[PDB]
Amino acid sequence: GEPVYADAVLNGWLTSMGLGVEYVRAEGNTVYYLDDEGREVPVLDHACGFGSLIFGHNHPEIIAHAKAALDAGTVVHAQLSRQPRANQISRILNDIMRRETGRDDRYNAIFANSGAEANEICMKHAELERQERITALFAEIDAELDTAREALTTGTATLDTASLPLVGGGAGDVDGVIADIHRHNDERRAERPLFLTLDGSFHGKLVPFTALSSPARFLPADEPELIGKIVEDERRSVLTLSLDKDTVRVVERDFPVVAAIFVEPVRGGSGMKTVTPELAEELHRLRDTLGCPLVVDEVQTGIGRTGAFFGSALLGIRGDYYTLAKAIGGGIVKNSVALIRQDRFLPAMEVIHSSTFAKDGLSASIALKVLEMVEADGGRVYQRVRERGQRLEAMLESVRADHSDVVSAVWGTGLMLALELRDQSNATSQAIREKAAHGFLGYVLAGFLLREHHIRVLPAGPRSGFLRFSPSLYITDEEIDRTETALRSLFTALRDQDGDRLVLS
Amino acid sequence: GEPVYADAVLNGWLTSMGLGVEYVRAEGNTVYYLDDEGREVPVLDHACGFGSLIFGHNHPEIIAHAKAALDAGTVVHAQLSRQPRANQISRILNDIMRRETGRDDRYNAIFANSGAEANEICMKHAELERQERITALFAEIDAELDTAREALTTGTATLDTASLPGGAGDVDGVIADIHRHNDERRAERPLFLTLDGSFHGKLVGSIQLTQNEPWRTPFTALSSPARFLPADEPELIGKIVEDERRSVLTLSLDKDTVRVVERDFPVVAAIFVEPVRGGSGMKTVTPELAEELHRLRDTLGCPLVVDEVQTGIGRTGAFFGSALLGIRGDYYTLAKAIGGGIVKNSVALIRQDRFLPAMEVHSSTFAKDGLSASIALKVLEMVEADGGRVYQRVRERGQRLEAMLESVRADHSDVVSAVWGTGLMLALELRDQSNATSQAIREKAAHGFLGYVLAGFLLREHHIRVLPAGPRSGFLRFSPSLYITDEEIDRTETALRSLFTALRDQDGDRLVLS
Ligand SMILES: [Cl-]
Ligand SMILES: [Cl-]
Ligand SMILES: [Cl-]
Ligand SMILES: [Cl-]
Repeated sequence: GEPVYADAVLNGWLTSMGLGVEYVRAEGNTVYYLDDEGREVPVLDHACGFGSLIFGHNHPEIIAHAKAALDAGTVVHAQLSRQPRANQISRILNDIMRRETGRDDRYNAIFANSGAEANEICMKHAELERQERITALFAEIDAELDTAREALTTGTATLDTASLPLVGGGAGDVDGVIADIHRHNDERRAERPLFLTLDGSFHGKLVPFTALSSPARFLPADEPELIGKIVEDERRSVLTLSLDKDTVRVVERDFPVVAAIFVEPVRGGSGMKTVTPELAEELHRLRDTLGCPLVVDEVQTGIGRTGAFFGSALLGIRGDYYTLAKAIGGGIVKNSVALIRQDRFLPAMEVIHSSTFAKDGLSASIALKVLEMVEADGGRVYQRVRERGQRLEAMLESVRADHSDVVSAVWGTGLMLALELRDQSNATSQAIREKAAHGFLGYVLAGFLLREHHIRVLPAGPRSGFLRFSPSLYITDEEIDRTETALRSLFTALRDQDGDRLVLS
Repeated sequence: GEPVYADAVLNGWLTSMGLGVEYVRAEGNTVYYLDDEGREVPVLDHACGFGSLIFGHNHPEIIAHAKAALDAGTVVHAQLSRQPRANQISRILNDIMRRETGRDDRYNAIFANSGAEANEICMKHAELERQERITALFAEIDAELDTAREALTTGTATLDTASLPGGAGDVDGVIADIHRHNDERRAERPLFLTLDGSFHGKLVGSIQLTQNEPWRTPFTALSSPARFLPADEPELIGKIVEDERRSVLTLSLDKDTVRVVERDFPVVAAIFVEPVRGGSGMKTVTPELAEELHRLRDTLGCPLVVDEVQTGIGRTGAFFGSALLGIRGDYYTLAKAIGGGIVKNSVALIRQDRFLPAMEVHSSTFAKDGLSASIALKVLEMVEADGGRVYQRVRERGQRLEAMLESVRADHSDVVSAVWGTGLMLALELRDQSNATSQAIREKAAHGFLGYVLAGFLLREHHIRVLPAGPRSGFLRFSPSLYITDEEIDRTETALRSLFTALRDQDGDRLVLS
């Protein structure tokens, strides 16, 4: 019971999973810990900052660039001055998306410190768009009411009394029905925006903390045919008086309820599942139907990792807004960006977002270096990601084939891959069964891989039911062979229900 | 109409304010831009990343440490492994607060990437505490309902007060109505109280990059409800909070009578206070306000969250502004200066006897990174060196800067209303210029841009970088490094006397670019 100042519960839980190690150095695909003699033990890193390290730990070019930037006296803090590097970064991202989608679309960039903050920038801009739509709708309703009033206070038109139940609340005189319409409409306008998201994703603030964020409706990614009815149930109306020749009727007008649709091209939280063509088509339909933006959240993938810069370009997701974070800090610094199609972009938004660290000089310099590296030699790097990915996936598919009793599937694309583990909650071995019941099986399997094979793997998905494989593009054939050996060993032990060997006492 | 990919509105606005410059290099208190010949023009920086650069731009010790850390192959990304530097950083902050407050209290640390994210961690942990309180209250109401039912199906009568839910008066029906009334209260979102806080100011959209409009709250529907308490009028705060009281219902058994009665519900998740309010022009918490917040915290049972992310460690003349001003918080947030002016790091400190350990086990890939952790340990070594000499330096430099600003205020009280702040976190309040005789000045004041126009004059004419704060850019900030020289403070004095003479003379031609 000695004083602790951080991580006592984290460190105790890591120790029980077999993941209580301290890494003291890292280079490429290798992290090192110290044995009891204090020698560096190399460990192969398949987590790689959850796919941030597409160039690996501490890439010599990124390290040399960061030191050159510091040696130049780069202005890190230049808030409310001209920083041309923001526009240079955005120009490159615009050119890359134009090439990958074949669409001549232009995007404004707003920079931030984390994936969640870039996603939050999109929630704010989306809510300013919804408010512009509400303003336009309410101006039109105001004009419709004044035309209807001027006709009902002269010869011009009948107020059709059969229309009055749509307001419901006494009044039968003109000024009274209109007062009740204003009140009904003011209530709808007071309601919080709705965000549409997919089961297995979170987007910054969007998901015991429901009460901290805007309402979200979670849609089933696996059943795009169910999505239509779910969203149809969120329809709401405001009221107006419509003059049709000689007749005023009270009518329903659709209200902008939904501020935005969020989608990740690859859902880490679903075990590295990619958006299907069917789902992409349903989100396109939703976006076209609601008039809200489709926000494509790529902050959790890592630029280039799917085999294209934009996973969305690869999967044909036609977004209005895009977010990036992972890999743009070169595995040393923190940067994120919201890209908002210029024909939707509200100029006000450029001077709304206020963050001290955002758009800093150091991470801007590092981002321009990363974009040079990822674009070098006519896009060879994307070719390498695709070739390394095919090799890694073939190995995982080969392990799945011989171990289908405990591995259900291979998921993902490029160098963003996972194995799905079959449920072990009915396991023979008490120690395995108990860990599976608490949702920790993936963590204990990862512990085995560390202690017996010196391989760093971390789980993904609900109840640690998947193993992530997201190494750098420098992963060697030999490193993939050692991983295969480690997984055959792991899945044999799990097949044989060896709880003594897999779960630490 | 050439294609532009970022900053077209920002850059156009900066140009019109006289602030359209690109700084290409920085060291200490100096940023450099290029003249038309491409030679470096030195500019004195009183903004210093809004007070982040307590050690100035690119401090040689911090730069040398950061390069050594990169050369050593520091593990930046080690998520779900042992990272003892987090515990080492927390231990130092714990020891510093112990020394500055004299209280032997312990705090758990949770790291994030920005001041806003450290503040958000406090909102989350506060809301877990409120839910524990709700659980305990509802357990007690459950037992009170079971006692009341068992007595009303034996020997006791219910009194009239069915009003508070008031139909049939039968046992199962009154209880059903109580469950329903209580389920509604329990569904309500938490309320946050803030003392004109910059955190909730930014969250609701009142505080923006280039303006502060308390009347403009476009994003309230994206966040938990916030009630803004008037920091200037602590005597009004009690009644405002009294009006936020809400009740759940229970059955109270007294001898042979069961009555429906109201019990207090935990409405408020947390109280947020900044020791120095940047957004209100560097105003410090008064003893009277501190006492009112202590009372509120003790009365509500919610944490007092002390947000120091916008101050900068050491800048008030103590490490913790809260220690200096006697604010006894439950949670504390830091960000500015802990990244050494080169990287991004923030920390939430939560009193260990309130701390819910769930809170520390994934929020953010970048959080608790190895590089910013190494740099934070270097900054803490630097700020603590030589028996706290650096806090002594901040206090001495601050006193010199404040005396200069007070002497400018004295001779220019027609256009400068006050000096605010403490240590090297200072501001001048400008009087409103909405009635200015100069049309060019009056128009800029009507758009809330007076402070930015004045800052443009200081850049153009005196090569001094100042940035305004507060509603209608009505304050000028002074937050340089502790290395600011006597001659740099003299040049600033000269620049301000020149500026306020031109404003006195309503010289719109000189102050506002055509
Ligand atoms: Cl280390
Ligand atoms: Cl990165
Ligand atoms: Cl470059
Ligand atoms: Cl900093």
